[PDB]
Amino acid sequence: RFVGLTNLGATCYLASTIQQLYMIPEARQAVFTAKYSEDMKHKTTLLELQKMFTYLMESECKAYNPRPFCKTYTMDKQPLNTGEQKDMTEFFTDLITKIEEMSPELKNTVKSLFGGVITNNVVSLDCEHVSQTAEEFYTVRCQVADMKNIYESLDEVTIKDTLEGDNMYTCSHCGKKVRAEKRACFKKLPRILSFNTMRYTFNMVTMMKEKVNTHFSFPLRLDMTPYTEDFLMESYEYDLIGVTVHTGTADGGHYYSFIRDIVNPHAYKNNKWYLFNDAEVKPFDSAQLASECFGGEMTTKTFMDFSFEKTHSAYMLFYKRMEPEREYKFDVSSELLEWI
Ligand SMILES: [Zn+2]
Repeated sequence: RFVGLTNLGATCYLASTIQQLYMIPEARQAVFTAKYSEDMKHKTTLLELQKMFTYLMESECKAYNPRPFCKTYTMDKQPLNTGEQKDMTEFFTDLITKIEEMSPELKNTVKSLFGGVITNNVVSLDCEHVSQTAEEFYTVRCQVADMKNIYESLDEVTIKDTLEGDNMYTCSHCGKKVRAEKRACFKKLPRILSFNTMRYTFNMVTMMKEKVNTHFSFPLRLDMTPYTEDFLMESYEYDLIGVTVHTGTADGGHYYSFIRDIVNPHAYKNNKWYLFNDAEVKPFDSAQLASECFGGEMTTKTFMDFSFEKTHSAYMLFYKRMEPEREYKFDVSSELLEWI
């Protein structure tokens, strides 16, 4: 049905990343049909990702052992350590950027599928000059602390701040100190929008990072129009297709994934979801997304109620752009079909 990925030690973050990539048809097919070139920058990683995807699609087993892929993977220091819990957002961004660097073809596919452009504007209120700079992204960081839902988070990402009094902007054109309005807006949005729902605050008394477990909701249907460049200064509506959940603390936490099957049509109409948790994959009742992903308090019996905040909650949200109008053909190379 669906194949898991064996945890090699502390590789929760890898399994969540590869499975969500695998379940995005456009990404699965671009990996299978990738064009190799003799002097390409991540050649072995490509082959091992092709094999992983091939194994996930065609293996009769229950789990792939991603050890060959890890042993070819380099992030900052040369090897990828099997027993260190990497940040999932960082790994997702690292992999996607590797794929982008493989070839011009893949860079174009990746920038369209996962990439977007933020514009940072500053509008002077005391001269005619404007400044605007572009910022590319693959994920959008969304503050969860003191926010009730992802719209309030995006209101904060997109907040118009005015530089005044002591914080006066210096216009580079006329060299004057000026009041100005500074604002971030989305100029281009990817087909697959990824949000890192960030629950960590720096307690600068402990000098440590602490997880926020308050309630934070997000909808199945999201309208990005009010955050777009046109609105502030192709469809903008999205459907939720996956949630990477983090449970525990920053230190000793773990990741697992609720993912929608958008590959299988006569099952996509039935809104079938699955829980991908290392080597174990099983169907998920998506009516339970709020319970499993929104955080906030729950109660249990101790006889009296005992109340605590859930330590499991959304870590990354995956949204797919709505398209007005398939059964997918994946072209695994003949040689890989031989291997599997
Ligand atoms: Zn000026």
